[PDB]
Amino acid sequence: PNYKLTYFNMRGRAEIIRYIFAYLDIQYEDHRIEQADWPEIKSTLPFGKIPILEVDGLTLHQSLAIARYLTKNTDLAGNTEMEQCHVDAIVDTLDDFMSCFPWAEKKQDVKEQMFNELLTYNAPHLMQDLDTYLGGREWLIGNSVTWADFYWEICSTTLLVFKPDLLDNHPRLVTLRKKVQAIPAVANWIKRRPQTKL
Amino acid sequence: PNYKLTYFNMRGRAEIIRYIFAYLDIQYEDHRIEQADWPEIKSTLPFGKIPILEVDGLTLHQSLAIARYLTKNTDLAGNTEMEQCHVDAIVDTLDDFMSCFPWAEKKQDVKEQMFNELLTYNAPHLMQDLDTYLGGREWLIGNSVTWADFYWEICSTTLLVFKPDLLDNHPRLVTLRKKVQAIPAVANWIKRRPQTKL
Ligand SMILES: Cc1cc(-c2csc(Nc3ccc(C(=O)O)c(O)c3)n2)ccc1F
Ligand SMILES: N[C@@H](CCC(=O)N[C@@H](CS)C(=O)NCC(=O)O)C(=O)O
Ligand SMILES: N[C@@H](CCC(=O)N[C@@H](CS)C(=O)NCC(=O)O)C(=O)O
Ligand SMILES: [Mg+2]
Repeated sequence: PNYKLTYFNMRGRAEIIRYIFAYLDIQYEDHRIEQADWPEIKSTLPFGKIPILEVDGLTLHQSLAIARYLTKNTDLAGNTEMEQCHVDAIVDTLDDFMSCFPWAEKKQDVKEQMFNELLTYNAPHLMQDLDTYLGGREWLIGNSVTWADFYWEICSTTLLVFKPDLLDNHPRLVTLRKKVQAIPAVANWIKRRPQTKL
Repeated sequence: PNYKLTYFNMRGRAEIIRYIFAYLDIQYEDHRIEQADWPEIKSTLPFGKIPILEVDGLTLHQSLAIARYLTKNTDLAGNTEMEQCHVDAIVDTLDDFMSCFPWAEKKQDVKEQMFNELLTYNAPHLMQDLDTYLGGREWLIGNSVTWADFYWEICSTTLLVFKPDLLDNHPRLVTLRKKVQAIPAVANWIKRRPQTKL
């Protein structure tokens, strides 16, 4: 099909979709917009939020709804319906946590203090839960990579910009990041993609 | 398949699972806990949150992850792969809004204020987005009912406890709510369920 992804020049909420396209070797236009193109584009959107994906002219929204859509009937989705559920559950747990950050906060001091609170308390807690859930197993769910592993590497990459020692006491989670990053299609993508802070 | 649902004595985030169990005529233990028994159960969980659903001795988590799992290969799922994406997208839109509420805020003044703000400033815009999106169609997605329709009815039901006039300018959305409420299995559950505020 013909696919067109629209988001800011940023990893953010679009990146999970970018990894999926890359891993599944699906071609798409990676359209990145600047703030100036936003009000213009926003008003055409049924819900006014990005990312959105247009597939043969039909517009789709919600990053995770779209990511799930793309992994349908592939091994990335989870091998059984039970695994697919654990994949969905791990993905929302991580997403619920990232949504806790005041990404849009205009007051720099408030933003800093809130980030520090979340990274000092909530983050190490969530990290112990993920570490224990993963155990000494290879991937978060089942015995092959799923887009939950993808989401983990993506969410952690962003949290590490702000608290670089976040995984210093979690070697098993660092190992998971490296396994994901080393998947050839993902390793390729990570090298080609635009460099942006978020 | 034995099913045991654990959550507080309220509709809250467990309700979507309850509507699905009813619609599909599946029997389950509807376990409702008191706040004082929570800490002991929370400590035993992989991710320390409810609802959770136990099936055959495995604890699933994330209300939507679970809802999506129970509706897989059922008529409550979208009818096409794309429709399944729209079902997911609408559920996440509704969920992103409900998640903004400080449900567990101890400071009553701060809580009331955040509630007033969201209900007064944000809720109306969501109702506009949803009303336009529904348009003149019979259900949110496609030609038949999906669990997105259930989630709409569930979210709108709790928003209406706080802002009864929310849908005065949205008759098509009240017609949709009434439509969901009229589904025999849903109607039965609505009449039968414990009557709680939230
Ligand atoms: C449909 C839907 C419902 C809710 C919801 C209503 S009450 C609650 N949780 C609460 C409320 C109060 C308390 C409490 O303080 O005891 C608590 O622990 C949890 N959550 C949230 C999102 C959503 F999409
Ligand atoms: N849960 C949604 C979040 C979408 C969202 O809030 N997108 C942001 C960009 S990260 C946005 O458009 N906000 C700016 C605006 O609404 O103008 C998703 O994952 O797609
Ligand atoms: N996105 C999650 C939210 C889960 C959640 O935060 N549940 C709340 C109650 S609604 C909870 O377990 N709160 C008690 C606590 O966090 O200790 C879901 O849909 O299940
Ligand atoms: Mg969500």
